[PDB]
Amino acid sequence: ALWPLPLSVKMTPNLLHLAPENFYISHSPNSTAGPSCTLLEEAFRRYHGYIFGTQVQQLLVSITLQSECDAFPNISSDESYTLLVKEPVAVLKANRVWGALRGLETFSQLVYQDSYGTFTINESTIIDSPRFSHRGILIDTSRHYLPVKIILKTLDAMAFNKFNVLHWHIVDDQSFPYQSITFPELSNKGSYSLSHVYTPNDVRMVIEYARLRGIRVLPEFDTPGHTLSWGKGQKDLLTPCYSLDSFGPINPTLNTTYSFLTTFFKEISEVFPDQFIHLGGDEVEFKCWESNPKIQDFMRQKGFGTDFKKLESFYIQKVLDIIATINKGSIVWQEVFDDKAKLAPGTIVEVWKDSAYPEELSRVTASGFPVILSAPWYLDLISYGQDWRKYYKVEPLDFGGTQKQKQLFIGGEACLWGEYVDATNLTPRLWPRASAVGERLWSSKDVRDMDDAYDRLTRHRCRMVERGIAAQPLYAGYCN
Amino acid sequence: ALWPLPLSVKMTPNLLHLAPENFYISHSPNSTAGPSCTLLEEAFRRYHGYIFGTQVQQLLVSITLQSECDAFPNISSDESYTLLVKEPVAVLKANRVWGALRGLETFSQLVYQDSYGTFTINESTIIDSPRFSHRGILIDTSRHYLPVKIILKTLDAMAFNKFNVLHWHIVDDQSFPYQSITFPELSNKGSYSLSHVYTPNDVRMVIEYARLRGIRVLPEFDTPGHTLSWGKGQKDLLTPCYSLDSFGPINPTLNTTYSFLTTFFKEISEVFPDQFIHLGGDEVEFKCWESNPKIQDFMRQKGFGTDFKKLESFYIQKVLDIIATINKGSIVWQEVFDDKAKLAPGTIVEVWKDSAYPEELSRVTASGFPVILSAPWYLDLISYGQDWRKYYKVEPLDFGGTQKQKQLFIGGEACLWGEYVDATNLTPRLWPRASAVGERLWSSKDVRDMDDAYDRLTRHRCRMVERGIAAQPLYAGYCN
Ligand SMILES: *[C@@H]1O[C@H](CO)[C@@H](O[C@@H]2O[C@H](CO)[C@@H](O)[C@H](O)[C@H]2NC(C)=O)[C@H](O)[C@H]1NC(C)=O
Ligand SMILES: *[C@@H]1O[C@H](CO)[C@@H](O[C@@H]2O[C@H](CO)[C@@H](O)[C@H](O)[C@H]2NC(C)=O)[C@H](O)[C@H]1NC(C)=O
Repeated sequence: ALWPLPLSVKMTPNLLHLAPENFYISHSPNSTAGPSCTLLEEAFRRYHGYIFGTQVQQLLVSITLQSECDAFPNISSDESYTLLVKEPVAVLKANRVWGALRGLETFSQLVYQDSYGTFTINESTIIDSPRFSHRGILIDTSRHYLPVKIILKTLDAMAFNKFNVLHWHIVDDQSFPYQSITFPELSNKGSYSLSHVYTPNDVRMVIEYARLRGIRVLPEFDTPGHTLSWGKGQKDLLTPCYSLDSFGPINPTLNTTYSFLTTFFKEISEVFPDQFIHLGGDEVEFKCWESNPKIQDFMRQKGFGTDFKKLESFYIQKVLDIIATINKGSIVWQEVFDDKAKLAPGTIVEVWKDSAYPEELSRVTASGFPVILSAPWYLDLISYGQDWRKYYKVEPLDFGGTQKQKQLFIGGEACLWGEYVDATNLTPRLWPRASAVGERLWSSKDVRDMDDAYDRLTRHRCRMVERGIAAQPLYAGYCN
Repeated sequence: ALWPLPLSVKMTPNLLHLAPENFYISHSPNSTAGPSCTLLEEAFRRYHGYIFGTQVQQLLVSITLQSECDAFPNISSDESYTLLVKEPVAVLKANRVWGALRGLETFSQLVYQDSYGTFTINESTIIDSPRFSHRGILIDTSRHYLPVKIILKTLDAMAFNKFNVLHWHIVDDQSFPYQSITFPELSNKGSYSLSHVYTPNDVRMVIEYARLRGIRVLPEFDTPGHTLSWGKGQKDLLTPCYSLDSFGPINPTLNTTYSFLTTFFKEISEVFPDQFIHLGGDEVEFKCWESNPKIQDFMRQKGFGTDFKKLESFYIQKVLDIIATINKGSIVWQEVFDDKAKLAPGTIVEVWKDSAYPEELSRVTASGFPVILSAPWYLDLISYGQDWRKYYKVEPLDFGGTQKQKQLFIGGEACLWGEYVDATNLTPRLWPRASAVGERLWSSKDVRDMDDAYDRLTRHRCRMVERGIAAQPLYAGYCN
């Protein structure tokens, strides 16, 4: 009942038993980590509870290289590990902390109770490492505010599924819950109310909680579209519409815009330790820009004609430059690439449009850019039945391209947009549907037996329920 | 923020205030009900909590006719009431208890807190009575066992939406959680486990809890199909398949079948006080019957040829006769009617097939039978977006027929089949999507303004959340 299925699993018929008040998880004497390592100490204690909640007396954990205990995970973090389950001492070995965390999760999935309640595990050897290194979940806290607690629960569920990126789509048109220190009015005027805000301390908590599970927090502050809530607190930022709404996208012709974005993104570069900031750039509407006289003036000032993609490109290029100047990487939705903006090498493009997405993957990778797939994994788009199967069956590298292009595919994200989701329904909708995406991104390409996937996923789902994650059923049945 | 919208609402701009520890709900001195009426006393206390959780000091409740306090509700129960909100004493008047319960719900939807927290209500007069008298929710506890607590919560939510029938699809192929006293082996061998069973006392609790909210409990013990779990404990009941599964539908050629069903339904007639028992009769597969030699013998014994609809009809007619002999009414899925079984007058046909359902309504009503619609309200069939709108827009009497035929349309049910539903996801999936069906069945035919429906339903949904029902959002937004 392993989920995701490890790279290599070799088991024996030899059963070993565990005694809850006589079973410890500890540092091997040769490890680079010790009691000082908060990350490993907290993991040891919480996995003790998950496991229990002929005798293997100890699970020794050996970190081989500089542990990276006090650091934040990044895209190249080594998550590989081996697990040797034997008597009297099992051994978890990993290059870094990140692999040990993954291995602790797998160890807990190997321990089970027999018919008489006896804690049991098979003698075994597991070798494991992920297929892709970007394995994300997108949450949307603008369409509905999500309390900190449900973000923490999602992070727990992500750890159980070996996801490593929380893509936090923190703000959007409807509300601005991010409390900015340098610009207090963004949240004061843009949030749904004062109890629908994320304080600097709420943000630190999510980041720390994520780090302890080897999860990166990738902030998205989408512009120039999806910014209506930004205009409540930052005057003169948004374009006024001469007529179909009242305000449109960010005004890209004003110097106050870029001065605001410089100061703002500098704050973001300090608050969020991850190397990458998602700049968005999706679904920019041009009707407002088209109907605005000052923008029309600006359009002819540098020969953009009637092609508003060039104005969008001009805006996005200035924002990409601001991110580069503060020494961070940028991630962008495909539109930015499709509308012919000039991107610096290293800029990650996220492919989300469901029409001809394999051909989009080819174009992006052929142009040299690293790529992330979300298109077929829009979990907000619910449907009747076992839709986990369609997410599972996706083979992400079935697009046209050389091996060099396929090496630019770094991973994917399962997206849960928030128009119809809040705390009342987020968890059942997210899990175990995202578990299908988690295996596809962790496990080998050839792991696709549907009967076996169903067998392991129902049991994994029951395990998520036992641990406090209200994951919905796959089909008729029961747990325990 | 009324939901469902009452028949007639007339309000004044005059505001009156309420004092929580100086506001009582009591029996008018001329009422037929008094302190002895448990049903009204418990409602008074729980609505006090819902309301609060120039001065109107009292809400007096007057029952005009024999109250029916100690009785179970039935199809012809009078749920009409008037509500006069004035100072110092408001008055709720109803023919029976059933109308007073509806009126208490409406009264609580009229009380609100202003910006400074002051409990306020407008002076007003409301006259109300339902458009249809059968207003049901179908729950399925076979595909997944639902704990008693979530059935009780659903009943609370139903009361808030003025639904009056719990259609309890208690058993099916996958499990038999109904503990039968006369046949203990049905649950002992057919349930998912011994903790996935409904004891006689669990059943009484649900019935009583329902009664206190004016809700009828309609049991469904579906036969001859949907009976695989029945065969674990009752040997020789199901037809053995000569080959695609192992067992098929109930064997209709054996006398032990009918002797079993007589004893069984007699137990059901005593356990469930409602006048009606749903016999099911949907999706009977003939391949097993066709492949069975003894059934082939039986088929020629009374000239049924190769038409297995006649054997199904023969079976169903014997079951309808058993129900008639114990003095109960029968409800049946449309297939029983479509396959030309002879139904006694009064037999209710439930139309569930989504293809040409208006024409099905015509055929059933033209033949003289009372009809219930579920076809367009299959809430298990989820989809992206505001699907509450499609359920709301259904106008049930848009079928071909005379006024006499339209008088045979007694109501409808919103169905939540259980293949993909259990305690982790039932509530968010059910509410407020079923609220759309509740208004369509309670309110006037001409109540269909979508903007107004959206305005009242978001607020109603926030009210359900405040009262402990985790109803999912309609669209982006927030509560409070
Ligand atoms: C883990 O060990 C158990 C116990 O030996 C294995 O289970 C049995 O396998 C043996 C030999 O294949 C069979 O004779 C038994 O019928 C199996 N069950 C029982 C009750 O002992 C199990 O296969 C092992 N796990 C793996 C994948 O190797
Ligand atoms: C309930 O009473 C309130 C208060 O009088 C009504 O609200 C106001 O209506 C008056 C006159 O139409 C307006 O001058 C106010 O602007 C309204 N609000 C306030 C703050 O007083 C409300 O309309 C009444 N409800 C109904 C449907 O009759």
